[PDB]
Amino acid sequence: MADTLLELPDDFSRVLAIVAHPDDIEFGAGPAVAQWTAQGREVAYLLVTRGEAGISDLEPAQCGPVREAEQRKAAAELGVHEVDFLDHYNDGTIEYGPGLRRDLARAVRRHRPELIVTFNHHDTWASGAWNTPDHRAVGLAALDAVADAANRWIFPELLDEGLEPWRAGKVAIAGSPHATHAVAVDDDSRDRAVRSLAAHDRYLGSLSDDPPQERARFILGHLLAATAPRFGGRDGVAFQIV
Amino acid sequence: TLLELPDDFSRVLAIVAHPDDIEFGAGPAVAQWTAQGREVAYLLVTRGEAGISDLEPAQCGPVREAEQRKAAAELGVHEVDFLDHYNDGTIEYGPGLRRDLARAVRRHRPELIVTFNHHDTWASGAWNTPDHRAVGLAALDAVADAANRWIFPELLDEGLEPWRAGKVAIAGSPHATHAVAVDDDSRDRAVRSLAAHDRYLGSLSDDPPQERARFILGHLLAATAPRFGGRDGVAFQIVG
Amino acid sequence: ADTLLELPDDFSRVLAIVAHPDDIEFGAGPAVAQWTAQGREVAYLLVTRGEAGISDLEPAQCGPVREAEQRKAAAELGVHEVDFLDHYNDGTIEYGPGLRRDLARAVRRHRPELIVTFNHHDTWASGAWNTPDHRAVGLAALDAVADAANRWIFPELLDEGLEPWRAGKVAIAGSPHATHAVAVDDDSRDRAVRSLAAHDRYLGSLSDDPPQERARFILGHLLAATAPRFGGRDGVAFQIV
Ligand SMILES: [K+]
Ligand SMILES: [K+]
Ligand SMILES: [K+]
Repeated sequence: MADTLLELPDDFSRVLAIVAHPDDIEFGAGPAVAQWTAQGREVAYLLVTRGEAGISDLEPAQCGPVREAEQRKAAAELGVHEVDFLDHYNDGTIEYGPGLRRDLARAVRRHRPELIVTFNHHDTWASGAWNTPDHRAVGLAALDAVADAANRWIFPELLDEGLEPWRAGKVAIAGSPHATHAVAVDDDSRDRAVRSLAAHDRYLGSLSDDPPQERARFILGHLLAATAPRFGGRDGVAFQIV
Repeated sequence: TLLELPDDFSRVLAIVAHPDDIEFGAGPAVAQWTAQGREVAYLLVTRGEAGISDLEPAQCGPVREAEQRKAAAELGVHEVDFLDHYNDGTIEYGPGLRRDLARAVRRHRPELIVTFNHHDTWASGAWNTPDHRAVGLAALDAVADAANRWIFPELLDEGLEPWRAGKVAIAGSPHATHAVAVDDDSRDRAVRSLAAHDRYLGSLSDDPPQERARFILGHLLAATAPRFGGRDGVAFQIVG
Repeated sequence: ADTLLELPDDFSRVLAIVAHPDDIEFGAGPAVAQWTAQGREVAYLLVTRGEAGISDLEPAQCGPVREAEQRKAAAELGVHEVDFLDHYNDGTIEYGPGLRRDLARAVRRHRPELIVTFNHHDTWASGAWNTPDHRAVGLAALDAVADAANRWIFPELLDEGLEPWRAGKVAIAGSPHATHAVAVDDDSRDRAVRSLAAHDRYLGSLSDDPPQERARFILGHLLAATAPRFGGRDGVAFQIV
């Protein structure tokens, strides 16, 4: 991790966040998303799964629909209107490969993002705990999909689908232990992100008996505060840029 | 500077790709743990049946299974299980391997999992094998899988309740963080354990296997000493 | 950054294993020209024909063009043996036992003392995100050193008449973590420029500068990146394993 984080250059108006599961975006980047949509930038979400194995007391057939509805409400709190879920992937056993790359390249060509946001694909989390193979798989495939989306002859079936090549400008990896850049966040954007994250009610409920609002405030409080020392005292969300 | 591993575990499961991985990377620690009354079991993905140049794998596998079981017995390890249907040299990382590992984790309920180095390079700097990369990665992944009720739901159908192992210790890691001090009786048991891989070590040189074993482990223990307050020991990278 | 060590002169046979045409020329062309000038035997093995690499040519047109370019480029350097694998697809090369086996088969065929690969790390030397083709091929080539040396991994190779072979060393071109270099003289640089420029349609697709100019700039930049960490000598950097 860099000792001085640079400001993320702000030359983009369309953002596509690609993540494995509901909650990845809120934990990793929600306040930045809030800041971006407050400034009039368009943000869409692509989720590979519904996070249907992520609540110990809800079986997957119950949990998926619940978390989908929670993600859609969280999105609406930030003024994100386009939220799409892939089909046919299973929370916890997402496999990296050409199939996933192609499904993500499809989404990149559909949305024509200037910035793509992913979630930490490294072997370890920001904290140093071991990361999951779902995060590793989706982040890797997303990074790889950038060049795939831009190349006419890779996944030629996409052309038949009516989707012409598109080259995204950069990828920003949220929650990386090798963050290089940061996004400064104001108090209103923070408040909004707290509401967004708090909307994952049953999910947070599975991990704490505290009010959803309170856990969310604490969580995003930590995220932002622990950027400041590397960013000249400013609360912000750190990203690794590629 | 390596920290002494904490002593808050009574059951250990070691998960490795092949026979000899444990005896080369972790044997002296295992000996010390079982001497203290801790229960250790081994799970091996393959029988290392491609690892002896003058025995064909059909003959080799059974020879090395027997060598591994004897090595284990020298350290007081009685539970030794081998998976079926993986091939020495071409183990593939994926959910299938993760599931087999999570099964064993749920069966054994280990508080400590021991793995063998999954990094790109050996402790020495040399290029590591895809078997080791695959099994170590899958075992690290399997901790969360074993703990989650909904991942591999077929495990519940088998009567295997979710279980959360507390820590993973990676042996032979070039990024070690902890170590286990080893007394002389434990060093002796570990030498006998490695030497039980008689045909394996006999294929790599003409020295007697126990002499070779004494050399190899003497080196392993001494390499830890400069970073462990001069105590000889086995180094581990701790995950969790 | 450490000073780069001179690569030891202890080999006569080299096998370069890469994903695509141009990998060799971009990563290591001036070293190859230096080796062939010194009478070393160099062979190339290409997993694909880089048939998705030219944005106005569909793979069925681009495959044959790039193969001819790659043979022309090799000839500029006095590389005769250029092998292509079949049934991999440019852009979606999959890492695994099957690729390893194909590579081990080449290693046993050629008996190289030094294997040259292209950067398999997640990032290019520049920090830009590497491709899964490069990650896959480099990784499988590094793994194939042991596979080629082991009688029982891929037992079918024995039946094909390929006895085990242990290569000495792998040198990775274009690595962000280089350790050694090969000094390159003016003659070799000039030959490498001609070799890279032979990728005429490919380079013509990437920028609209004359390919000859473009080749000179790219390879000048390669040689100059190494010089300050190599006693001021122009060279090609490698990570040795
Ligand atoms: K997640
Ligand atoms: K092994
Ligand atoms: K390439």
